[PDB]
Amino acid sequence: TVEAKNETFAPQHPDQYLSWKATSEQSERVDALAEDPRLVILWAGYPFSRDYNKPRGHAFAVTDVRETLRTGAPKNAEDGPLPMACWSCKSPDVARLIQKDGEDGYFHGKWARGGPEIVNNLGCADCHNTASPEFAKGKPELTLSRPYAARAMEAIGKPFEKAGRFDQQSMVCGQCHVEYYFDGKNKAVKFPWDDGMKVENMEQYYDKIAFSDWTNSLSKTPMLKAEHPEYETWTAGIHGKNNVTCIDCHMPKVQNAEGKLYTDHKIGNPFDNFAQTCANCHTQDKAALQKVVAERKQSINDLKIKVEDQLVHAHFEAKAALDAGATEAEMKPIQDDIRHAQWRWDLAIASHGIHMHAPEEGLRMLGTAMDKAADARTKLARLLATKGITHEIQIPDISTKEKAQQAIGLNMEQIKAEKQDFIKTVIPQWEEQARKNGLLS
Amino acid sequence: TVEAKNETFAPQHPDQYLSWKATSEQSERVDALAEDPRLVILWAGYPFSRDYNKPRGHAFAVTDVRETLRTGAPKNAEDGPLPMACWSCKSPDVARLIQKDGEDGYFHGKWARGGPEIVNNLGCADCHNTASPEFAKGKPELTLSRPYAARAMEAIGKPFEKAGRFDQQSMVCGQCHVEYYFDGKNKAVKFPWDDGMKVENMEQYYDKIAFSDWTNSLSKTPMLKAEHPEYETWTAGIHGKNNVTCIDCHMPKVQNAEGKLYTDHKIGNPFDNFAQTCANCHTQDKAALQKVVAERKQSINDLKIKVEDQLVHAHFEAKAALDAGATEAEMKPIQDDIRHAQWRWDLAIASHGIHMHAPEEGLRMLGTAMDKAADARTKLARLLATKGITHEIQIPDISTKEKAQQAIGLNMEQIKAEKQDFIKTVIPQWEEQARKNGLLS
Ligand code: HEC
Ligand code: HEC
Ligand code: HEC
Ligand code: HEC
Ligand code: HEC
Ligand code: HEC
Ligand code: HEC
Ligand code: HEC
Ligand code: HEC
Ligand code: HEC
Ligand SMILES: [Ca+2]
Ligand SMILES: [Ca+2]
Ligand SMILES: [Ca+2]
Ligand SMILES: [Ca+2]
Repeated sequence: TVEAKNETFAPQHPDQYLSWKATSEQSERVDALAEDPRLVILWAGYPFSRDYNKPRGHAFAVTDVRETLRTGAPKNAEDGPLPMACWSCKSPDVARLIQKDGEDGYFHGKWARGGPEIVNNLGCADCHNTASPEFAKGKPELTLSRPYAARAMEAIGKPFEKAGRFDQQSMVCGQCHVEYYFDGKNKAVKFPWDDGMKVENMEQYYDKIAFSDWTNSLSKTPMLKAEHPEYETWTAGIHGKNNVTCIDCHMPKVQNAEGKLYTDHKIGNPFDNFAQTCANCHTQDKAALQKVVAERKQSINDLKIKVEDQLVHAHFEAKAALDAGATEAEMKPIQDDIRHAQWRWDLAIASHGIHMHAPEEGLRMLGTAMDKAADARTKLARLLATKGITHEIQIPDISTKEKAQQAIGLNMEQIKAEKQDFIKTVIPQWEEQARKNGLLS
Repeated sequence: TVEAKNETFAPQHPDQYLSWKATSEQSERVDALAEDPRLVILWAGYPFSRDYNKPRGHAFAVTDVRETLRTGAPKNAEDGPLPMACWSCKSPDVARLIQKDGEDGYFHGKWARGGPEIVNNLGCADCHNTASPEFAKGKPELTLSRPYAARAMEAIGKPFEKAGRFDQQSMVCGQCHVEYYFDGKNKAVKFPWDDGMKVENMEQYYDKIAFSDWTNSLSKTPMLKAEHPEYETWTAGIHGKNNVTCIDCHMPKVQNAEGKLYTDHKIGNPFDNFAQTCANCHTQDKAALQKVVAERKQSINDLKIKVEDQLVHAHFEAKAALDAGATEAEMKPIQDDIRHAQWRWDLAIASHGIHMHAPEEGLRMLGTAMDKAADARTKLARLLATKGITHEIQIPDISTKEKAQQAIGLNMEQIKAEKQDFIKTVIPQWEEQARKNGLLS
């Protein structure tokens, strides 16, 4: 009953379909590791040290999860580093499978298993109850197609079905644009929102279940990874406090050539249509508003670099303490500090929109990260001294992405060669197979 | 021609006179050192470690400068810790003396010397050209009565006489509500704005002229003291960027009983008259806006305390290094870091309005302070280890103002008794001479 094949809806909804399809124009894929090699050190031991780009259009979600080095080059349906859950926020086929196989059945196994099943571009079924008679009549019928997201919204005291129109608008974005972790042996997507959506709430939450994402290979710290917390941070910011929704800025109401109103489905930079976005509410002109947002982006970027420099030193200083023979008991309180410092930093800046959505909250977060980075490095200086080291720990050359990846032991030549062979030969097999099974066009 | 006796104007300007006089109702004097005993440590060796209160009504400026422990108990016109310049932002008799004796004449000598001269409350001649025939007709004729403030406004490319009416309104407050230092032999008020008003600009400015306000007596760091930077920080925040003036919030247009509109001169908390302040521009209700401002206040306070705890440790750790025989050369880079860390912290939170005027900027500044505090403490830990110390440095009990003051070697019982006697006996003498000279009554 869930229709994952988006083009089904084109004749009935040409304004929404044509604009939805146009996210393919947002095609630039910017390498964030090249731009910030410190990230390779911070994420040492984790797939994000291999490959991390800025987001681009929705049209590319499927392509990009296939192509990222993070997903590797599985040789069969039970192989590869990552689980089925990596599909969850990329395609309406996820909705299709959850309905067919149930949530547990969908999450079981490896990402590689979903390859010939998850094939349509993030689309209509992700956000709309397309099976409602009202939808054909041109009403939105917004829904949460993801039960893990429905459960999260209830956990914050905001059940979707009791929510008004405007809260529901941001909630559909909130199915994917959130911080999450993989829960249980089968790695189900969960939002860590049980105690609240603030960095302090989530930190306490993860510590109480003793969860870690990975162990940093330099410091041996049990780490937490933050991912794109737009919902949580937008909530904290002044626009969210005034229930200015994701849609007010990213999906403005515009007019077709016949003067009819519709929701613009080309989801991108709100500044690209200032006249229909900020200008609905603000008297300031485009240049003046761009200048403010740019200033905040710079303030955040300057402070973020300072925190990351502290963390790079902390990881290498912990590596030096290990190399001088520090025991697990000696390392533990240091590693607790590093875990908390990096959690705070990563949640502060994992969203590329933080300087717009809640710049004051990103700044505050970075400040609390810096407090724990200070504690870690002071403990480490004292620990190193007990092992007879009283000099500054020198860092290897991390001036480019390539040097940093080399420095942490990654064989990037082999990694990329394996991935490129996977892209060359497996993806077409997946698509050929999906077409044979009627899942794709 | 400056008229420092404010009551002169009462019959011509009864609406402004009566509301100006009403700041006397804002009478609560809150002890900031009691609320945060860490301050006593950070300002060790400076008058601020003795006595520091939150501000109250303008009506109390002359009495508070007289009554603070900071000015002490001078025995004659050439005694006491502080110079004439401490009167500068308290009273229209400053304008009177500047015009009579010239600026250089005014600044010469000790605070004690101006006692029998600076006797009228902060008032009309501080902000108005009262000599103008237009003033008796009811036109404001705003003026800068302080030449150093006029110089500072020119330095930021905003000469007062070329400014529009609305720029001029906030400049009048920016005669006093600024960061300043004492320049040269005679200790003249100067605002450090030559290179701009950002924390980074002022930090570089003071470093280039190798200025310090005092040497912290625990760490022997040459320190910089920040004071109430409202003008600078208001300029950095979104309200300033939008030319919302100090007056828009703090001196709203109100109607008298006969329904005549005038500027309310009872300068206080804008939330006391929300209907004529925020509500002129905002649709949100009073409780909602209060909740937002309180939330930023707590955010800043939380982070401020983290930074302060780091600085308290740094000052004591530096004391331990010194006791362990650290050389001047060994201490120097640490002292640079402490000096910078505390400057950034002090400028961030020296203004009690920062959480309202520019919360993102106060937060940003505190993060940059934390970066330097961390550097200081890491270098300290290494230095201490070279002297055979590898344990954490224990801190004295500083859980109260009294304990903190005892710990830095203040004899508060004696300091307070000398002040009480100064207050009971010298101030009536000053007032007697002023009245005899027709300066007071
Ligand atoms: C609960 C939602 C969610 C899940 C689970 C999720 N993602 Fe994403 N992903 C997003 C969102 C939202 C973006 C765009 C925002 C951003 O990248 O900052 C994104 C972007 C991406 C991108 C493009 C940017 C980049 O990093 O190169 C890739 C590739 C990606 N995800 C792969 C994965 C992989 C691999 C996993 C499993 C570890 C995963 N995703 C799990 C929501 C999710
Ligand atoms: C990323 C989530 C998402 C995607 C995917 C999505 N929509 Fe929408 N859609 C929305 C939101 C949000 C609205 C605005 C609802 C409102 O006004 O309250 C909307 C509005 C609509 C409406 C109501 C008419 C209008 O324009 O206001 C229709 C019909 C529609 N979309 C069709 C489609 C079609 C066809 C597709 C597949 C090409 C699609 N949607 C994919 C989120 C989405
Ligand atoms: C089904 C999960 C999902 C849904 C729901 C979702 N997003 Fe996304 N979004 C993604 C992923 C994944 C990417 C990154 C795509 C890539 O890089 O290939 C992305 C990218 C973006 C970007 C970056 C676009 C660009 O060109 O750089 C923006 C902005 C965005 N989404 C906004 C929204 C808004 C607003 C909503 C709510 C109407 C929403 N998203 C709903 C998953 C989702
Ligand atoms: C008040 C207007 C506004 C609101 C509401 C809003 N956004 Fe944004 N968002 C922006 C602007 C503007 C940018 C780009 C900032 C820039 O140009 O530097 C941005 C950036 C982003 C990005 C980073 C993509 C990129 O690479 O630029 C994502 C993802 C995103 N928004 C998603 C969301 C989500 C999801 C919501 C709702 C939870 C939301 N936005 C609500 C205005 C808004
Ligand atoms: C649906 C109405 C609406 C939209 C659209 C809108 N804004 Fe706002 N904006 C507000 C409201 C409400 C406030 C809070 C201040 C107030 O009470 O007026 C605000 C506050 C702000 C502030 C001050 C707080 C902060 O975050 O620094 C900035 C800057 C700003 N907006 C920029 C933008 C930009 C840029 C856009 C376009 C990407 C935009 N706004 C679009 C309504 C809107
Ligand atoms: C450039 C103007 C200016 C200068 C010069 C100045 N002050 Fe002030 N003073 C202010 C302002 C504005 C306030 C209220 C704001 C605040 O305290 O944060 C204030 C408040 C005070 C208070 C009441 C609050 C407190 O700290 O207990 C005292 C006492 C005081 N000043 C004493 C002094 C002393 C002593 C000097 C000489 C070292 C001095 N002032 C120099 C502007 C100035
Ligand atoms: C802290 C600075 C300051 C103080 C002290 C001060 N004024 Fe004012 N005054 C202002 C400002 C600002 C305005 C508004 C000017 C405008 O509207 O542009 C104003 C306006 C006025 C006006 C014009 C009419 C009106 O109500 O707007 C008169 C007359 C006046 N004040 C009289 C006085 C009197 C009399 C005193 C002494 C009892 C005094 N002021 C003290 C700053 C001050
Ligand atoms: C002549 C110097 C001077 C001028 C001009 C001046 N201030 Fe003040 N202000 C002070 C001092 C000193 C205090 C602290 C008084 C005390 O605590 O005894 C103070 C206190 C205040 C307070 C705290 C009131 C309270 O009850 O806590 C506010 C608000 C304030 N000033 C605002 C303004 C505004 C707005 C203007 C411009 C109209 C400004 N002032 C003009 C020196 C000045
Ligand atoms: C957009 C409104 C607005 C503007 C503009 C404004 N203020 Fe404020 N200011 C406030 C509010 C509201 C508070 C009290 C915050 C609170 O209650 O927590 C405050 C606090 C203060 C305080 C601290 C007083 C105290 O009681 O602790 C001072 C001093 C002050 N303002 C002076 C100024 C000066 C000088 C200017 C111009 C450079 C200015 N303000 C501009 C609204 C404003
Ligand atoms: C002269 C008109 C005016 C006055 C009076 C005014 N504001 Fe604002 N306020 C603005 C403007 C303009 C913005 C920028 C957002 C926008 O474009 O609307 C803003 C933004 C804000 C913001 C969002 C920035 C932030 O800090 O997140 C808050 C909060 C706010 N105002 C609170 C208040 C409070 C509280 C008062 C009363 C003490 C107040 N303003 C009085 C015009 C005004
Ligand atoms: Ca992007
Ligand atoms: Ca996570
Ligand atoms: Ca006060
Ligand atoms: Ca100063």
